Amino acid sequence: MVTVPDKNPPCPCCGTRVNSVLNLIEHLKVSHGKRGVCFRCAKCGKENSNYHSVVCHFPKCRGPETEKAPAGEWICEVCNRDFTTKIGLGQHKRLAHPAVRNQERIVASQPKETSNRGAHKRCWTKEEEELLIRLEAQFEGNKNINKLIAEHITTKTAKQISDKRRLLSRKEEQLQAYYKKTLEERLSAGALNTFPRAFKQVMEGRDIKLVINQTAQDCFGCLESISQIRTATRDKPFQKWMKDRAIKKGNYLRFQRLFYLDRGKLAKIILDDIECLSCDIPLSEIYSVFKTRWETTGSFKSLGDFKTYGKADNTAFRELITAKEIEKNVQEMSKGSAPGPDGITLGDVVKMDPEFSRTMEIFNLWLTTGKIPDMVRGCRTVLIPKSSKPDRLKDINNWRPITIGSILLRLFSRIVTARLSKACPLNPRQRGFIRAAGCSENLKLLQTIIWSAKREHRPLGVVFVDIAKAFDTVSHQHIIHALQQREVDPHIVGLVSNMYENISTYITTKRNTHTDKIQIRVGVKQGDPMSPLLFNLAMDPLLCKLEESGKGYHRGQSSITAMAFADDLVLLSDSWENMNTNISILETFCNLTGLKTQGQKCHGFYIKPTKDSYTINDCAAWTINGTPLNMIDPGESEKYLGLQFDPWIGIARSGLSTKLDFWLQRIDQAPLKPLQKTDILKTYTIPRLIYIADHSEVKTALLETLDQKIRTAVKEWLHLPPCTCDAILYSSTRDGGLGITKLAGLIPSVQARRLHRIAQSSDDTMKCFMEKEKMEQLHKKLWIQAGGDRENIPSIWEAPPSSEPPNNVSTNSEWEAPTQKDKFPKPCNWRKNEFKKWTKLASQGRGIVNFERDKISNHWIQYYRRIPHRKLLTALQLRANVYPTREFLARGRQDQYIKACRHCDADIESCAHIIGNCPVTQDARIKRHNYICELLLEEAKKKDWVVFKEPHIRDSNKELYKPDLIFVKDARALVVDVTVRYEAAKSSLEEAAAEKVRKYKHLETEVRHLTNAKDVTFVGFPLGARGKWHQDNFKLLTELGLSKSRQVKMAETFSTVALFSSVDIVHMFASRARKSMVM
DNA sequence: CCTTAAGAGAGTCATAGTTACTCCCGCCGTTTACCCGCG
DNA sequence: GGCATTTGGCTAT
RNA sequence: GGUGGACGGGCCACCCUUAACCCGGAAAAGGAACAUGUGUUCGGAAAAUAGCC
DNA sequence: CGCGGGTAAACGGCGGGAGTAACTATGACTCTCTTAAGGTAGCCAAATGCC
Ligand SMILES: Cc1cn([C@H]2C[C@H](O)[C@@H](COP(=O)(O)OP(=O)(O)OP(=O)(O)O)O2)c(=O)[nH]c1=O
Ligand SMILES: [Mg+2]
Ligand SMILES: [Zn+2]
Ligand SMILES: [Zn+2]
Ligand SMILES: [Zn+2]
Ligand SMILES: [Zn+2]
Repeated sequence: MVTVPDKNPPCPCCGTRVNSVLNLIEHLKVSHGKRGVCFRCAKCGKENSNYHSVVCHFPKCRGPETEKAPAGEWICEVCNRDFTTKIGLGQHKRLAHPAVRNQERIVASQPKETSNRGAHKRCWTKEEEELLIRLEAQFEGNKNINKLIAEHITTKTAKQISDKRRLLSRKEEQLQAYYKKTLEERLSAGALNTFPRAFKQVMEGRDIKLVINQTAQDCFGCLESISQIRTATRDKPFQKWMKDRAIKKGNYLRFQRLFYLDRGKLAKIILDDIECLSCDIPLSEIYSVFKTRWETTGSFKSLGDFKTYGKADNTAFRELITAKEIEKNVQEMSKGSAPGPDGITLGDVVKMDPEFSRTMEIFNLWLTTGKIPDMVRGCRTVLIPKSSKPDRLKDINNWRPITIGSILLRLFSRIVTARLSKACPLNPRQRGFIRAAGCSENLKLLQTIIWSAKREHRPLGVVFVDIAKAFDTVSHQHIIHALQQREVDPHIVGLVSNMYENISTYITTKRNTHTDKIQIRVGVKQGDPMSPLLFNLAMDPLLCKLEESGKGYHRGQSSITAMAFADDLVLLSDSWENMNTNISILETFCNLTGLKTQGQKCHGFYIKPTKDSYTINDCAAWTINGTPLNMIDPGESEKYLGLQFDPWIGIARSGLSTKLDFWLQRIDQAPLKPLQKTDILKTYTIPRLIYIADHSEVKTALLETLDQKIRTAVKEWLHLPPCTCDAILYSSTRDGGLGITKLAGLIPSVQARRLHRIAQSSDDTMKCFMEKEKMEQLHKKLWIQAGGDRENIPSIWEAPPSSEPPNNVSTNSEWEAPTQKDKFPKPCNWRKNEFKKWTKLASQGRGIVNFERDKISNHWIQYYRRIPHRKLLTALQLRANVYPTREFLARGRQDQYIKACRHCDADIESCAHIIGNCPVTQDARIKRHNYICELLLEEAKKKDWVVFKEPHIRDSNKELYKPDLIFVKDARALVVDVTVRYEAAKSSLEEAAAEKVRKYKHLETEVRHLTNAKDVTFVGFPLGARGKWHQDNFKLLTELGLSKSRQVKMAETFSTVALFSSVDIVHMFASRARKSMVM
């Protein structure tokens, strides 16, 4: 507990006095091992865990908190905070105690009949309150009565009694045949030839099943025989302190081997602490569980009244599978996909047939037949954990059944998908698994609907329905019936039913510890490309009936009755009973189709308007199938599509700061090196925050806090001074930076063009519940905040740009044309803005423009494997002119300290002096220079050039010039002079080369005498002291005869050599100072 | 052999505008306990 | 066997 | 005063005998499991549909 | 005596003015820096194809 600001702060420790609070933190970290020192301001004792924060506070500290101002007369009942006015207390309760203000609103809403003032007692009472209705109904037909009533109630009078029994009175083409004709016609020609004998018995089916299997094996034992090619290359005390050193080296080994083997899964071992455990549940337990789960045919009684969205479009299936279609789908398939239960990966298929012809034949043979071979209807299931909790490592549901099918079945399934997906247009409400940003269009739709309901004072009921095991419960009969009801061609229906025939899998738990076959009789084949589409098609009836017969939230003349994303469903309503209607429809579907939903796993809420505001859950919880829902009260949240929705505030903006700090701690505690931690962060941590930080509509306050945490952590990992420019971290690795992501400049751009994407969408219903002007101005705001043109702001409600297709009559069909993506405008290139900011700095940007877009001068920043990190960090410091030279140390402080060279007596000890001018390092300089010459020498010799290393030439004035190199081959003299010059401007290396060429152009008839040649070329070979490769040097490298790949390799080698020889020069300079100070 | 000015970023603090309400007030028509005409 | 090219992440379900 | 704690800075143990540690720009197992003191293992275990950067 | 119509008198609804807590955005400031491995070297990224 330091007492910032202090001049010679004693440690809260043994007692040693350190010279600075920062040095005190260093002493605590190293000598003691405490990383949580808290700093209290000297004046007011304000405590902050961050040092300089308190340091900056101190000057503006307005003395110790004294004589607390008068306490308002409104005290909160939760935190005892005083407020000046009643409105203040109400707003505090709303903004800090939502569960309290909710109940306050509910209590205020309820009416009563108190009648506080003017309670005129009626001498009438119960005894007569009922007797008067009885007697007024007694003597009826007699008009002009009361002669008996007054006797009944003599206590009252005549006219008033008459007043009282008034008061109380007041209250087609046969796609099979089409395929046959198409084949026949194509086979009469020589177009298709691979399997001509196996196609004729298919036309008039004789042994079609065996034809499928025989063709399969006859062409698949080949691709199997080449899997072994891949398997061949994949074959790969004295003292007790030795034990601890072995453990530490083992942890190192592990992490550094994973880092270069697969940096992925190392990101996940570090972050989320999810280890490589293999499930130890007995194979009998897993066997029985998954047998009873999957080998249990569902109960799909029927689809009832539920219909589907439109009719089928069988034209998609008519035209055949062409090689370019397979190429498109293969390029659209995940590259590093694991193999099925035979080992055949995508690479096997590609190598066995680069220009897909055999596959393009077998796929057509399957499709024309409606059957698939009995060797691909198999898959290997794996149980991969969900969390590393031993008590939950002995839990069955801590594992997932990821099912891997034969890849040649996954590819055919994708090909069949494209066509089935086109032929069956899903309901526009199903935003999952469709070609669109479903998650964004659902999160925005919810957020909006809620905000608009609150603003317009309209009831809104939301239920986050939860189907249990939607993919593992949807019966195959259900899918077949759904396909039939859309009148999809019976041939494709039969093909789908056959793709769901006699499937079995084994759930491998450990290496070679497999279960045996479990016939998958229920559920969609997870891992099969068609399964998402089939699930959407079997779930469409629910959405159709909900949108046609349910009662949903209305904004105008339209009604979103049910949003959906895959199995996720959100029911909406405009009343507590309309939501009961939607829930009843959902129950009907779930009881008629076999899907199971329980209100225990479902949540919801009900926003009911009041005079001032709304109330949440001011009613009984809805019941789904009998068990009441888990109504989400204010202050609680529910995860919808990865974001926490709180009915009190819409989207719960939380977790990003805590998650980022936890991840930074996890990375810092890893046995990784300074530039490996930066890679793990910029490639596997910041991306994880994008989704939440984008779809949650985070502002530039949290974005700046997160970016500040990232910057501090990175600059501490890399041992860069805090004053180092942001550009080096945020500039692209192609421009000399580290490539770290600037969230404050990225997330606004992502949000702006996400809003653009939502506005420019196909969901017509979705773009009616959307607040047009609010998102228009929000898009303008984010565009300006992202650094865009404040005048040329695109109109999100007009059209996108992109386009740029193969517009001119492309022979590619619609199934072969590569899928076109949409490219909405970006506000700006924030990375280029960061680099421009770098270039504008005058001291840390010295000559940085030479690294504008150079991949051969920044090759080391990306590929730094075999370089001591102590060298890499110094290279980074040199590139930003933040190396602790006395010139840099006396920055801003200026006169405060001396900038003179510590070794020589030069005016400024700039980073350029140490590398280029100081006599002390002259030896090293010479070595480096000669070394570079030698490299060039060797390169020239590899092309059989004669070399005159440092020749002794003399002119008339006896002025001996010594051109570093002279290459000669076939009557030519390439005089070359190497020079490693610090780059302090865009035209620095050019100037050096010009100087060399001008100072050696005197010797023409002298070089002719020495070299025995007539073509006396003169070239300067400038190199950057910080690793800048002059582009014109390629000319020389071309004259030597180097290839265009060895040219780039040698350019990278030269840049690396120059940079890391300058680093060594700087290190020698500092080490000489170190070795001389002790004297 | 070579070069030859530089602060930059991190952090509070103050001021002004926004969002999502809070609060009350007046009016405005509406219920409720006798009044009047009353056949 | 020199040359030419290429080379990732995250989110929802 | 010197050695050892892989290496540097500490800080410890011993006086050739080594128990415990901290930080690092250093750290590729004298660590665990299966077989008889020696070899093997420590998995690159991860699918699909869309989206995003 | 019943039946119509009027009725102050608190009070349910709805516009309207004023009002504030907690953010959200912009700007003006003010604060920090002195530490501390040397090193064989041998540029290999590293993989994959291709001709
Ligand atoms: C998360 C996830 C889901 N899906 C699909 C398959 C899943 O069956 C479906 C969602 O299933 P869930 O609804 O998450 O399964 P469940 O929670 O109902 O199971 P439980 O009985 O334990 O309650 O979405 C994927 O294809 N990939 C994924 O990564
Ligand atoms: Mg579910
Ligand atoms: Zn200490
Ligand atoms: Zn203070
Ligand atoms: Zn409070
Ligand atoms: Zn000098």
